[PDB]
Amino acid sequence: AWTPLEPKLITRLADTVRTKGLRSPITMAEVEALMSSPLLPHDVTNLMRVILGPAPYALWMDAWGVQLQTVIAAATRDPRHPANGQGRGERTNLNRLKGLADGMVGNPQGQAALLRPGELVAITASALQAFREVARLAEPAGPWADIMQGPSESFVDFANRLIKAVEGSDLPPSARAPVIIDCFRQKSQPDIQQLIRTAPSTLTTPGEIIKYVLDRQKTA
Amino acid sequence: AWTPLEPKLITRLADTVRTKGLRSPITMAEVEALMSSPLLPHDVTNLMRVILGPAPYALWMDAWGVQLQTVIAAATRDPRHPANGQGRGERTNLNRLKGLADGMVGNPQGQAALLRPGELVAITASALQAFREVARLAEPAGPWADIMQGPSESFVDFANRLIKAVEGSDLPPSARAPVIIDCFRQKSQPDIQQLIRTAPSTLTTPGEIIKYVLDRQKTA
Amino acid sequence: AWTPLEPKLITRLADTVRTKGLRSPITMAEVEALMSSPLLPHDVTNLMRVILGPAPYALWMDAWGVQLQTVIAAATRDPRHPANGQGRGERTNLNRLKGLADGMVGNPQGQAALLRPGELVAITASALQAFREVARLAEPAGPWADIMQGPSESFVDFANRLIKAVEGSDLPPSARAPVIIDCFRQKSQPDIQQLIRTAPSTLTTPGEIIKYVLDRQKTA
Amino acid sequence: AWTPLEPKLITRLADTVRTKGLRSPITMAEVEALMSSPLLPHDVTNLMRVILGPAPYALWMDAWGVQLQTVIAAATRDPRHPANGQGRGERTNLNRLKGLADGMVGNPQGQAALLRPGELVAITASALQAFREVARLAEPAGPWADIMQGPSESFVDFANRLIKAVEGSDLPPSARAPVIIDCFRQKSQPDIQQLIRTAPSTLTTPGEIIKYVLDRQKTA
Amino acid sequence: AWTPLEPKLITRLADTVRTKGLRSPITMAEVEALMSSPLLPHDVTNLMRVILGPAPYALWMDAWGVQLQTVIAAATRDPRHPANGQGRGERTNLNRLKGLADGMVGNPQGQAALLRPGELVAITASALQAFREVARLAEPAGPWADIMQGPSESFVDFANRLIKAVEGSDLPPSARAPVIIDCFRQKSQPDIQQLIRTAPSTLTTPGEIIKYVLDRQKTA
Amino acid sequence: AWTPLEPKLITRLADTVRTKGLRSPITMAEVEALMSSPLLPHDVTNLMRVILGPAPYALWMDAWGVQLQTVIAAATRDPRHPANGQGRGERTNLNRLKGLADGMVGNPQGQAALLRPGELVAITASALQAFREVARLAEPAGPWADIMQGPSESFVDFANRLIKAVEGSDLPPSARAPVIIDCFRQKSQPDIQQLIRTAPSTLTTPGEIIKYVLDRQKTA
Repeated sequence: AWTPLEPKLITRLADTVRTKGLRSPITMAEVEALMSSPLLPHDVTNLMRVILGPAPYALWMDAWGVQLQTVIAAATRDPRHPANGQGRGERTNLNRLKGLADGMVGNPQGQAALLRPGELVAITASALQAFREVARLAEPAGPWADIMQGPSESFVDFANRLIKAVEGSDLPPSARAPVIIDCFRQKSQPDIQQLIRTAPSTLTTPGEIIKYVLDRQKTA
Repeated sequence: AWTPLEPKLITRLADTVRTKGLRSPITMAEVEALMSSPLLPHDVTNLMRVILGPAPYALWMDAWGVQLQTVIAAATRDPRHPANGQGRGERTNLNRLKGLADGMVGNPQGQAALLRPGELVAITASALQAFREVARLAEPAGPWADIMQGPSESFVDFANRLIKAVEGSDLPPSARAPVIIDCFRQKSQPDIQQLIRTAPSTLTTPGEIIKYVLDRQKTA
Repeated sequence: AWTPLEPKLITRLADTVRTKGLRSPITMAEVEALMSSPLLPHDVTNLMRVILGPAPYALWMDAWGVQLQTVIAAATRDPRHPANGQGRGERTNLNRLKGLADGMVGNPQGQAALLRPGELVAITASALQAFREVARLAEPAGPWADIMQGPSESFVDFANRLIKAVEGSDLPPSARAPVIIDCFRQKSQPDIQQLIRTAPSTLTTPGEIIKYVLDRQKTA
Repeated sequence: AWTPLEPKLITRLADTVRTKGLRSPITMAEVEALMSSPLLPHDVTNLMRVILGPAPYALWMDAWGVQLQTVIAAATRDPRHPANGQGRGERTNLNRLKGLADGMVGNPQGQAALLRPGELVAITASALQAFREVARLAEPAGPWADIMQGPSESFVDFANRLIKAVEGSDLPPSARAPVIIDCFRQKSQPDIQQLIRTAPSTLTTPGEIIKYVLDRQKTA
Repeated sequence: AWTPLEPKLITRLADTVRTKGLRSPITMAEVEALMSSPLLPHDVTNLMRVILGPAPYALWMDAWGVQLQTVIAAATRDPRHPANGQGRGERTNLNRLKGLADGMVGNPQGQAALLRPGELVAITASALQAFREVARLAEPAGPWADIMQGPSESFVDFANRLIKAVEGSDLPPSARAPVIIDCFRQKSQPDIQQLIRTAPSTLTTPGEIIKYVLDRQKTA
Repeated sequence: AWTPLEPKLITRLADTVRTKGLRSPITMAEVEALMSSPLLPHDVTNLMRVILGPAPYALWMDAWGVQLQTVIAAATRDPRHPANGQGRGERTNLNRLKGLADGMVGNPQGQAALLRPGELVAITASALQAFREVARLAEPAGPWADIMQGPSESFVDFANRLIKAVEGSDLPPSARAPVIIDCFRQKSQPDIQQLIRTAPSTLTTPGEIIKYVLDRQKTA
C-alpha cells in the first residue's frame, strides 16, 4: 500500500519556496512537516525535485548518497539494527535503500509491497540531513563564530540564530554545547555576560544557560 | 497498530505558532487537542522541533527531562502507578521513556512495538506541562502589580489586560481572585474608585465587578 | 465516545471574533452553528475561554450561572420539566451542570456517561443565551435618542444608524417600531420632515416610511 | 432537527456584497445558491441581516410581510394547498409562517420540531421574491422600456439584460412575453430587426425568438 | 427519502460557469457528475436558474420541453419504456414531468412523494442533453473549414484549435476523423504538407498524424 | 459500488495543468496521486479528456493503445502473468480494456462487475505511463548539446539549464551522468574550465563538480 501526497501541501510548499528561498525558516518548516511520516524513494525524489532546481537537485543526490552510505556502514556495524531485518536474505545495501531496488524501478507500488519501514525512516532522516546540507552549500551566509548579540536584539532569538548557525557548520557533535556557551560568554551583550559569569560553574548544556538567562532577563 | 500524524495538522500548528504567539490561548487549545491521544517519544520530539526554533527547543528538552524525572520517581516509589504493567520486574526508567535502551533507539517502529498505555499517557502529560512551562519562561508577562488604568482607555480592556498579566505570575493557582479584586479597587482612576466603593458590597468576584463598573459607564 | 471540537473550527471562530467584532451577525450565526448539536460543559466552557478575553470570560461565567440557575430552578419547580430526570435518584442539580461533581473534572467522558441529553441541551441553551448577554453588555450600544439628521448625510444612512441604535438598547419588542416611526417624523431634518408629514396615507411601519422617502428621494 | 449554515458561505457572501453591492449578478447568485434548500425563519432573518444594512433590512421585512400574506391568501384559496396540512388544527396564518409561532420564539429548535416543510419552501420563495424587491427599491438604475442593443453589444447578453430588467418591473405576468418580443423588434440593432421580422408569425415566447436569432447570428 | 443539494456544490458550479465558459470540458464534467443521481423537476429547474442568466434559461426551457416531448412520445408509444410503472393505467405525460398536475405543482415534497425512478432518470437525461444543446446554440464555434495554420504558430496548437472547431459542427458523431485528417493534409503550410505526404502511408488517424509531424518538427 | 472522481479534484487538476504547465513535477506527482488507487477505463479516459487538449488527448489514446498492447501481449505470453485470469473462460483481451465490449459503454457499473482488479491495475499503469509519454512528446525539450556558458550568466543557472536539458532527451540512464560531466569540463566558459581542469582530485559526478565550483565560486 502506497500513501501518496496531496497537491495542497506541495503547491503551498512550492509557492513559499519561490517567494522566499531555502534560507527561510518557514520553508524548512513546511518541508519538515511534509517529511515527518515514513516515505518512499519515489516520493522523496519527486518532492526534492519540486522544491529544488536541477543542479542543486543533483547536489542533493550526492549528499543523499553520502548520508545513505553512512547509514549503510551503521547497518554493517550491527545485525540487530532496524536496517538489517530478521530475514538474512534482506541485508541492506547502498542500492537497496536509494530506490533502484529490484522489481521496483519507477514503480513505487513494489516499493510499498516489499520494503521494510524502518529502512524508510532512516531514508527520511538522511534525506532531511542532506537537504539542510544543500541549504548550507547552495545558500551560505555568515560563519558561526562571528555572530554578536546586536545592540538591540532580544536575547532568545539571538540564541536561536546562534545555535542554528553553529550546529550547521563543520563542527562535530561533541563540540556543540561548550562552544556555544563560550560564544555566549565572550561575545553576547556585556550585561548578559555579567549575568552569565555569575552562574554556578556546574552547568553543561546550552539550553540550561538559556533558561538561566531567561529568568534574570529584564522586561524593559 | 501505530500511526503518525497527518502532516496537515502539524503544518497548520506550525503556521499558527510562528504567527500568533505562544502565550495566547488558541496555541494551547490546538496543542492540547493534538497532544491527548496516546503518544510516543519520537512522536513528540520531532513535533517540538517543528513547531519551535532551536533554543526554546533546548528549554523544552530541559523541562521535559525534569517532568520525566518526576514521573519516574513517582512510578518507582509507588508500583501502584500506571507507569508499570502487570509485572513488577518491568519497572519504568528514564531510558525507557527518553528513548535510550534497545527496542527504542531511533526506532519509532520499536517504540510502537514496546511500551504500554500507562507510560505513553505519562510521557504525553509530561510533554504538555513542559510546553506550558516553556511558554511561561520563553516570553514575558507584564509587570502585573504596576499597570495603572490610563485615561483614554475603557475600564474593560484595562481589566482584560490586568487579568492577562496577573495570570502570568508565580502566584498560586487559586489565590488569584482576591489579588485581582483588590487591584481593581485600589488600582483604578478616581471615578472608578468612587463608583466601586459606593456599591452595595455584595460584589466579591471579578466578573461581577466588571459587570457593575461597565454597566454604569459612559456609552459614547 | 465523546468527540471533541475540531480545532480548525475554534481557530477560525477566534479569527472572526477578533476582526469581525462581537456584535456582527456573522459571529452570532457562526457561534450558534458551533453550539447547535448537543454540547457538554467542559468543552463549551473552554470554548468560550478560547474565543473571548478573560474578563468577558468571567462575565460569561456569571451570566451562565444565572441562566443555568433559572434552568435548575425550573427543573425543581416542575416535575414534567423540559430537562428533568425521572429516575428515583436521578434528579438534576446545579453542580451537576457546571462540571464540579465527582468524575466531572478533567474527564469529559464522565460528563458524557453521567449526564442525560436533556441536561446537555439545557447547558448548551444557557451557554448560548449567556454569550448573547455578554455580547450586549460587552459592547456599548450608542445612545439612540441623541441622533439628529445631519445637514449632508444621506437619508438612508441616517435611517440605518438610527434603527441599529434603537433595536440595540433596553427597549422591549413593543418599544421598537413606534419609537422608530416617531423619531423619523421628528428627529429628521426639516425637509425630510416636510415630506413625511405631508401625509397622503398612513405611514405605520419603519420600512414603509423608508420606502416613501426612497420613492420621493432626490439623490443627496 | 435543525441544519444550520457554515461560516464559509456566509463570509464569502458578506465579502462579495461589501465589494460589489446588491446590483451584482454574483451577489444574487450566491444568495440563490445559499437559499435553495428548505430554510427556517431564524436562519433567513439572520442571513438577510448579514447581507442587508439596518433600514433596508426593515424594508426587507415589509416586503416579506406582503409576499407572506399573498401566500396566506393563496392558502385560504384551497385546503389541499401544502400550506394547509392534513391536520385542521394546523391552519396557516400570517403569524404562523413569519416565525413568531407559539413555543418557538428565538428558539429555532422548536421551529425544526413542529413546522411542516412545504410551509418552509413557500417561505423561502417569498423571501427571495422580497429580496429582489429590495434590490430593486434600494438600488434602482434604468427603466426597462428605454434599453437599446448597443452599437457593439453582442445580442444574447443584451437579451439577458432586457429580460432581467423587464420582469423586475411593475408589469404583471401575462405581459412578460409579447412586450419583450416587441421591444426586440422595435429597439434592437437594425440588422437584427430585419432578421426578426422574417420570422414566422406563429412564435410566442421570447426564448423561442432568442433561439431563432441565435442560429442566424453571425460570427464576425 | 428526499434530499436537496448541499449549496457548496451549486455555489462552486455557479462560480465556474460564470468564469470559465460553457463549451470547455470542466463545465460539462462537473455538470454530469452533478446531474447523474435520480432527480426531480424542481431539482433541475432552480439549478438551471442559478447557473444561467435569464435568456439562456429561456433557451433551456425550450430545449428541455422538446426533449420531454421526445421522452413522452417514446414512453406512450411503447409501454415497454421505463417511464411507466407496474401499471398501464398510470401512463406518463408531459404535465407529470413539467410539474403541472396536482401532487406536483410547486411542491418539491410532493414531487418526491410521487414519481418512480424511471421518469426521474428520464427527466435528468432530458435536462442534460438540453444543456448540451443550449451550450452549442448559446455560443459560437469558429469557422472550422476556414482556419489556415499561421506561420508563427506550432502545428500542435493549430491541431488542437482545429479539432475543437470541427467538433463544434452539425457534423455526424462518427464521421469526424476523415474530415479532420483531410483538413490536416490539405490545410497546412508548405513544409507540413511535404512532411505529411512523404510518409509511409500507414497514418490514418488524427493522433498519429500529430505524433509524426511533431516528432519531426523544430525543437527551438 | 463504483465511486466516481470528486469533481473538485479534476477541476483543480485542470487549473494546474493549465498554468503550472505539463512538464513540472507538481503535475506529475499530482496526477500520480489521482491515478494511484484502483481505477477504471471509462473514468480515467474521460479524466484525460478533461485535463488535456483534444489533440494531445488523441495522442494519449494512441499511447494508451500501445501500452495496453504490451500489457495484453504479456498476458497472452505468460500464464502466471501479473494480471492474468485463471478462470477457464476468464482470460484477458484488449477490447476488455478500452471499454468496448458488451455492457462497458455508458455503464461503468459493468466495468466494475465484469472486470478483475488486476485488469484495473494494468489499465491504470498503462494510462499513467501513457500520460508521461504524452508529456515527453508534447513539450519539445530544448536541444542540449547547443548550450555554451554565457559571458555573464551565473555558473549555477547554466548548470540548471544544462542538466534539465540533458535529463530530458532520448538519452538512456547511462547517458546522463558522464555526458553532463564532459559538457561541464568542455562547454563551460574558459575561466570555469580553467578551474575544473585544474584537477586536485577526481570529479566523477555532476553534483560533485557543482560543489567544487560552488566552494570556489566568486559571486558573479
